[PDB]
Amino acid sequence: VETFAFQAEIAQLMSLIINTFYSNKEIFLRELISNSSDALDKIRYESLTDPSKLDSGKELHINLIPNKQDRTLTIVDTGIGMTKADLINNLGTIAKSGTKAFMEALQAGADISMIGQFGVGFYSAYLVAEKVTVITKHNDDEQYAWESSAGGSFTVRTDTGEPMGRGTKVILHLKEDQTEYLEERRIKEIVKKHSQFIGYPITLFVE
Ligand SMILES: Cc1nnc(Cl)c2ccccc12
Repeated sequence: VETFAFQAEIAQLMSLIINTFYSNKEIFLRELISNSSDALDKIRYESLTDPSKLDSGKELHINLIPNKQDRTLTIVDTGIGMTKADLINNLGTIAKSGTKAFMEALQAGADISMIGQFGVGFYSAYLVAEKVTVITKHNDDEQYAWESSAGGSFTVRTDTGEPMGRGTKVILHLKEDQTEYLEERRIKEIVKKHSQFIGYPITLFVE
């Protein structure tokens, strides 16, 4: 298990997300689904020139999995996945410019729901989750588990668990007062409202 520090701007963005009073928390789901959709667009496009890129899985879909016992809501996709370099450096590096712009916009009237317009919507997961675990597998790399309870640090380890073939699972360990996002009717309401026109089948699992 390796422990890394988030870059200062990213740590600041996560603190803001965690500390700002903002009741419209549901937007986190639209943001994660949109991220899944972009990851699925990526593998689908690369597979046009290299069909073997789908040898790790032909299905392209998004599954939403609530688990009341564990208090988690998991967003699963069979998209392109993330390499170790993406997890420890590249994604955070790219999010720096969007972070600065977003934070500037916030001081100038914008609100949290616009986070996705700045390409840093993944961090909105912290509106609802006290901890986020990400299991991911990219064709060119091993399966990894990234995890963070914010606080300026995250971990990365090679994952020994059930192999996923290819894709990403975002496991949201929900805050005590955010369990409504485990309810079937609440999830459906949010997906219908914000994610109506996504081009991959989204399956809402039940318990
Ligand atoms: C920026 C970003 N987007 N999506 C996912 Cl699943 C991430 C996981 C770890 C770190 C950054 C992420």
